Amino acid sequence: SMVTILILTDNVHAHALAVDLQARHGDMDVYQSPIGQLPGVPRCDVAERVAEIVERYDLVLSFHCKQRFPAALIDGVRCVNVHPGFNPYNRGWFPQVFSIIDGQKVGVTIHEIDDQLDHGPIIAQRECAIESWDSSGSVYARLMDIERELVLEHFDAIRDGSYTAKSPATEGNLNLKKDFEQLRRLDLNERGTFGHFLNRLRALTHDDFRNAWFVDASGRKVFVRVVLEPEK
Amino acid sequence: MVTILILTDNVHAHALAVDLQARHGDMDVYQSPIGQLPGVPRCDVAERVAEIVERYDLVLSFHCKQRFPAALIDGVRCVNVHPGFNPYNRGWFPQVFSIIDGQKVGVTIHEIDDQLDHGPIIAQRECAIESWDSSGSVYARLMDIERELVLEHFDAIRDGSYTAKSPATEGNLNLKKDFEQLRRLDLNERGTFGHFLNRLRALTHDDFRNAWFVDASGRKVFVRVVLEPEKP
Ligand SMILES: O=c1ccn([C@@H]2O[C@H](COP(=O)(O)OP(=O)(O)O)[C@@H](O)[C@H]2O)c(=O)[nH]1
Ligand SMILES: O=c1ccn([C@@H]2O[C@H](COP(=O)(O)OP(=O)(O)O)[C@@H](O)[C@H]2O)c(=O)[nH]1
Ligand SMILES: [Cl-]
Repeated sequence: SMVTILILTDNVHAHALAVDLQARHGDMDVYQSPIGQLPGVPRCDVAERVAEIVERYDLVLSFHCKQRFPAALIDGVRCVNVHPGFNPYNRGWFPQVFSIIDGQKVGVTIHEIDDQLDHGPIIAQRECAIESWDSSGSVYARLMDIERELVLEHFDAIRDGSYTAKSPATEGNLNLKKDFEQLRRLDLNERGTFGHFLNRLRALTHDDFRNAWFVDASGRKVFVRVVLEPEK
Repeated sequence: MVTILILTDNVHAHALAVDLQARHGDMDVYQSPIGQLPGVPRCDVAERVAEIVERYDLVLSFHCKQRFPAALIDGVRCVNVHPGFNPYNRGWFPQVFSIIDGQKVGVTIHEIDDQLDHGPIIAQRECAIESWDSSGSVYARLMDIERELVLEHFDAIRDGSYTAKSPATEGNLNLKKDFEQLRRLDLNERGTFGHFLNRLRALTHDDFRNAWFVDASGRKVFVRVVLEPEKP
């Protein structure tokens, strides 16, 4: 416990996991970002507190981070992120949405932070299979389980720094919030295969979220989501 | 005064028949030899023609899918209630086919001749198909329309005092095989998004596992869609 850890996440599941990690480890603080929406969780404005953070902490561990860390922070203290995609494929926003569409792997990756988003030396990663009946929702739920097991399994090694991280072979691709937003509008005139349309719908089905929509002939907006059930 | 035989295998029509029995009273309610209503007696119409003609003044069927023997038609006045808008998508599950082809759907009360859902129309009422409708949601409305249309015209149907008009054209007829064919989704089929979306909503009826495909690993997967219009 000579290792003093700062945990940063705006994600509700990662936060719950951070709380368990706290019970287990002890010398550990949990914050969210200035724009995070977790109720009752204090906020570190990382961009301003670089000095405090470096002096005060031995390791900064973030979950699902979307902003880049300032170079000075990356230098002054060991920074690690947990991303719920399989780097370097579909880095950035909502990896399993884009993976359902393009067929690239999804999973959870624990990695050292550099100046680019979801980039740089990989500590560990597990792939998550995408079944033909999976929606974004069902995959995401599995990813959160994988994340919990992966992080818990490797916590000691992350804490102690007893790993050798390996950079991915290639740069992969990056998706941003705009990219998800563009997927949401369904163009009723677009041509494609049924499989293509079906993937589109399931990639945009996540429990109750009203993601996919079209505007009908009379100007009414209609929300679409899909239900896929494999036989017993 | 007028003794009615009601024939239906449909659960909603049966309930409606039970109410009509409470009103008119000189009326028996049966199902067919292959119907599945719990505890409802069965007329094997094909073999009881002489008895039916003798015993009854009107045979009123709901959602009939088998053709009446010519002997019965000539021997007693036969009227059918069909949950389609004759002559369009006569036969099986009209709104399923109507959602896909854009023809009108509704409820038609008509005289029975030698062909299925054919012969002089007594009364009919159209049901609008909204862009967010599924087969399930249309069908619920069809069952309400059927109730209202039948209660409105009951005395006249009972009386025999209506005018009836033959439809101008033959229309089209859909059979169980046709519905069965629709169910199989071909993931390589090309079309517009709107087309595919109509196909899925057409095959969505509450919990029915209608639409299906077989994935690469040989696993059968059922598909339904959930459409929700914004608050008007
Ligand atoms: O408007 C949204 C926001 C999120 N999600 C889904 O919910 C998951 C959780 O995203 P969240 O914003 O909770 O945080 P992240 O997973 O990016 O940390 C995402 O992967 C999306 O699949 C969605 O369907 N619509
Ligand atoms: O295997 C089935 C059977 C019925 N239905 C739906 O349920 C409605 C009523 O079916 P029913 O068997 O009661 O036939 P009906 O008496 O209306 O001809 C149909 O129009 C279909 O929309 C379905 O989707 N799949
Ligand atoms: Cl490795």
